[PDB]
Amino acid sequence: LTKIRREFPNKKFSSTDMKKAGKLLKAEGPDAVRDFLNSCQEIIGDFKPPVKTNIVSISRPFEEWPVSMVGRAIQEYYFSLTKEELESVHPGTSSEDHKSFFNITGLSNYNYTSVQGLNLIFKNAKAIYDGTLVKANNKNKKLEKKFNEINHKNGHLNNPPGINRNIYGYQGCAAKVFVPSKHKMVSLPKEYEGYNRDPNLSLAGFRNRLEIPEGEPGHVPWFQRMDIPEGQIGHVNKIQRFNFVHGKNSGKVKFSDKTGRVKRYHHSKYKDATKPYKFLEESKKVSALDSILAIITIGDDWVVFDIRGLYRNVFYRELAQKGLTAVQLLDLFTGDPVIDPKKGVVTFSYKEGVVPVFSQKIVPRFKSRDTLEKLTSQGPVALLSVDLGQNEPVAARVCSLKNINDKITLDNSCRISFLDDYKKQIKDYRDSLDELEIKIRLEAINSLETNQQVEIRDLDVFSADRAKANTVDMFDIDPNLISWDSMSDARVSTQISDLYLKNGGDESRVYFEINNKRIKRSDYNISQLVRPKLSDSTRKNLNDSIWKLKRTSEEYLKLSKRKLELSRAVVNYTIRQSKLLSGINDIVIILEDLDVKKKFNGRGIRDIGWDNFFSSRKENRWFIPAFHKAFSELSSNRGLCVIEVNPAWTSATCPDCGFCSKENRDGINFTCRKCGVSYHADIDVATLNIARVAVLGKPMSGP
DNA sequence: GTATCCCATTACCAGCTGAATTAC
DNA sequence: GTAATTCAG
RNA sequence: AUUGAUUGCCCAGUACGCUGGGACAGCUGGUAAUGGGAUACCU
Ligand code: NI
Ligand SMILES: [Zn+2]
Repeated sequence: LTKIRREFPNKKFSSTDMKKAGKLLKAEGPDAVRDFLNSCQEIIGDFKPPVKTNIVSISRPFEEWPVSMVGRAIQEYYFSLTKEELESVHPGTSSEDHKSFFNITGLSNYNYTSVQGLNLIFKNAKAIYDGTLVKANNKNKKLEKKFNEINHKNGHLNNPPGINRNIYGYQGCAAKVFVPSKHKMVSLPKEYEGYNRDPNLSLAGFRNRLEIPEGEPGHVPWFQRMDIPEGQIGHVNKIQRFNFVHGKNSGKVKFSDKTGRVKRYHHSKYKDATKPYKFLEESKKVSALDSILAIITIGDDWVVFDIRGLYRNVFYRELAQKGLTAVQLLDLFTGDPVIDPKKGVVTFSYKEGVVPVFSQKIVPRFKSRDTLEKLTSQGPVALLSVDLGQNEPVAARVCSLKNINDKITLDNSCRISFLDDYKKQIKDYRDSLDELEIKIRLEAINSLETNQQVEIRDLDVFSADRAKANTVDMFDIDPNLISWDSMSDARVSTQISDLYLKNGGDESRVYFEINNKRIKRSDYNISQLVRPKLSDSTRKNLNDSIWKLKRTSEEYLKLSKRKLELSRAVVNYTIRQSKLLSGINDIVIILEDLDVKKKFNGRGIRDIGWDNFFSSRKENRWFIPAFHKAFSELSSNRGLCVIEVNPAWTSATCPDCGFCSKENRDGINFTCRKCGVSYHADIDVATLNIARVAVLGKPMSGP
């Protein structure tokens, strides 16, 4: 069938058509398959984003489901076998094959005979088992090839995979809109009483938030509606306006220009504990009755879940026609959702042709010149060069590349400057990490007994003074001689060590012996040597309390997410600005190929001074890996063209002169040694050189 | 400067994420 | 009327 | 029927009644790495 497909290069075929093409080819013949492929409609995309839904109620715990018990059993049996044994035991797709499988194997199904369901289990388990062999083979083949070039110039799985607890739905258990009339055995919690929703009616029930009365859930407070005109719905009284205190920085409602998501129930906004939500029960009941419920029935077990997750996601991607119904909403997604028992969610995937995105891979460095040649052949293309750095989190420059042979110049191109808001967000993220650590430690300290508490609190406040006293004692020196407020640990400083070297100080006391060579004790090393230590029992208690609090803390996940949305927001803003500056919307993103696995994660930062040696180091990890992944994943998640070029000798070569030297870079300032022209090291030189490398076919020469 | 625990995160790479028709 | 067959790069 | 698109998740404000934004390719598994904090070595 592949040869027949190869004669349609311009037309893209969906997976359904290819699977349907095989049936036609085996049924009628090549004339039929060509005729069918001629009549196939062109697909607008092939990416299938997932949507997550909240599970409402379940008949049994997911561990007790027949599908879960058989799935875990089959997975364990497969992962306990060898390659030769698995090939002979893996069954076919027929019903008789499954029964034969359970007969030859001592393993027994738990009254689960669904052919489609067991077909998914066997197919997925073998794929996971074969994944380890593929993973090892590619690693070995790459390692052997890499070592060969440098030199010239099994049984039971060693690392068996874990059990995949996800339940994969099939056509037999396809999601249907829940009606209590047709599901008598299905129960529901108390808030889900009197549930009623006709599947075929439109879900387009839209209402204005400004009409809610002042004593009802969702009401927009008066002080947030002071800019609404008199003739509009949300206008506030003139007498009541005099009670508005200014400067409170409370939000202002967007009564006319608001676009995007509409929030209906706000019980989840009040996730604090100082004051519980006033309408918690009322909003819970109302949201329960306004839920859109779908049901998956596997055997005698059922899952009821919200498909409001589908609805919001569909309106986000602008994929719904007028008057969409629950049945149509479920038709927008494939009828094979995945159930996650641990997270308590049911995941839906879009159908292939719904989302107009063609996922693409990263263009390699040697294909940079070829890729732009095709892009410039079919109209123009906008170059987007992004440089990742520490002082500048990302520097972006947009180039309108009408012809591949055109010259790229700072006057020709435009620079996309990093916003101050994103710098503030990065600083706030780091501060939130530091405050989370401080709060966790403080709560753990407060969890201890009074004697341990007072001991720990006493140690922290006078930790620096006692250490300084120990230094001035063991090292006889004037405390005023050493500048304690300029002492540092990141840079090797020996202010105390050098002073002790005078007056015939002992070499052994000031120097530390190491296997490689003798190393002089740094000032931070001196402070840590004489730093007072807690008692063993108190230290153990504090460590146990800290670990217990951290294990159950839910803030680390929130911070990791917050970083993810921060990086993605920066990337989205950069893409939007690239579209805005150069009117053409065919953006190609040029990245520098970075090994973000290591050597790009920043260290912690410590404030200058001796007193800061005894406090926890502040978080200062760089955002380079986050921005690299967020930019690189644009190709797979959104279909954009992303190119990774060789980063060597970028920002070190003069944009005007070919001279290359390491001395050209002085940090955030670029000055060439041959010519006096000066530019910004990252914003101007780096982006321009990256764009030139992308347009050209070879990495730049150095030194 | 090195070494061992503890907590958190990640990077890389290996999977996975139907349905029309027929059978009965 | 739910469940088994049958396609794929 | 709405200016706006009903659940969920993240951030900042709040009079705690909400507003203004943000992400929307996700999951499972294994390995490795990094960051932070203690402790051990040494005069
Ligand atoms: Ni750079
Ligand atoms: Zn020059």
